[PDB]
Amino acid sequence: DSKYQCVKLNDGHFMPVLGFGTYAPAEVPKSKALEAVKLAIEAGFHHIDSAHVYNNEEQVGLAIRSKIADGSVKREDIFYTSKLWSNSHRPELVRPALERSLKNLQLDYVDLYLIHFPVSVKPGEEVIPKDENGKILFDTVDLCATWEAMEKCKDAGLAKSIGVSNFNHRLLEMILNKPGLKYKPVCNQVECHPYFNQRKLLDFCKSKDIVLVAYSALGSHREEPWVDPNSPVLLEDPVLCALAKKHKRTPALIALRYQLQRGVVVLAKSYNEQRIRQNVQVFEFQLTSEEMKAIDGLNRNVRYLTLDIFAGPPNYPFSDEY
Ligand SMILES: NC(=O)C1=CN([C@@H]2O[C@H](COP(=O)(O)OP(=O)(O)OC[C@H]3O[C@@H](n4cnc5c(N)ncnc54)[C@H](OP(=O)(O)O)[C@@H]3O)[C@@H](O)[C@H]2O)C=CC1
Repeated sequence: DSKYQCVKLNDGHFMPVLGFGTYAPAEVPKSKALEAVKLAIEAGFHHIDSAHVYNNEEQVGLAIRSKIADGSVKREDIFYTSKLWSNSHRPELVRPALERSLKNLQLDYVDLYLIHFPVSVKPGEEVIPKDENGKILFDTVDLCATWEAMEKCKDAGLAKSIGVSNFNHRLLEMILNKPGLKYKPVCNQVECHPYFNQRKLLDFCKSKDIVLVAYSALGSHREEPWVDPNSPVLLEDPVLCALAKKHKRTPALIALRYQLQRGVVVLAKSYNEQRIRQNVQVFEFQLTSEEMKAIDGLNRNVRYLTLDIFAGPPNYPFSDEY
């Protein structure tokens, strides 16, 4: 249809509340990203989420360009998000990174550009640069300077809105309390699901009118060594399955709806045609206050993606309570 559910960002732009995630483990051919995004748009997704580090923007861009060129959708009805990887946190390297992504995508602008992760690494083509002894080559960069460069990208029209990802309370306050701040981040994309519902960070973001965008909302890709294979399987949870049976939906759908009813914009990744179409069903039903509370009770406070290889530097975001 021509209309769909969106929320107003603090900069006046609108973000579709259901986004399609495009990250897929290395073993998965990039060609799959192309097919998956086209199906997502066909199914009704109007929000597509990617990043330079996913190494799929050429494919994701083609999918978008294809669905626009054949009349399926208009550019203004696609909300595309990219992210600035950590090897380009230095002010002077921010715009070149966005322009590189745009060249790969063959798009004129991105609807949203995020600082992907708060820990910086040395400049260069390598996303995770290491010295001869395997040590990650960390870099010292003032994120407030990185943000000013992000703001300039917005003023240049290259990015409609700018936000962050994997930022904690301290880091957000740092950007928000920054002298001469021109644009607040429109969002903070972080891991969020029933086992880690981010209640505290969520309320903080709400008090500043920052949209919290949940990733790994279905339990994550569970790809090693990024995620502990011993971690509980979210969609297998008994309460979610009970609710699924009750509503005649699926555990995945219950988990996605949960986020939508607590004011959270949710992402959902899937390269399976049937599950892709299934996910848009999140707009076909609603959960009661009691069901919502039952899901709140599932919080385990255990994080799936710690990205500890980036632990050590002061900016590592997951040490603080939130
Ligand atoms: N900014 C950041 O730091 C990060 C952002 N992300 C973003 O979040 C997105 C989603 O995260 P992850 O990638 O963590 O994905 P999700 O947690 O959304 O999905 C996990 C798994 O759910 C399966 N699934 C999808 N739909 C259903 C369904 N209806 N029923 C049962 N299983 C289902 C998928 O399998 P299948 O494909 O076989 O259907 C997929 O492997 C990414 O693609 C990326 O865009 C991810 C990590 C970090």
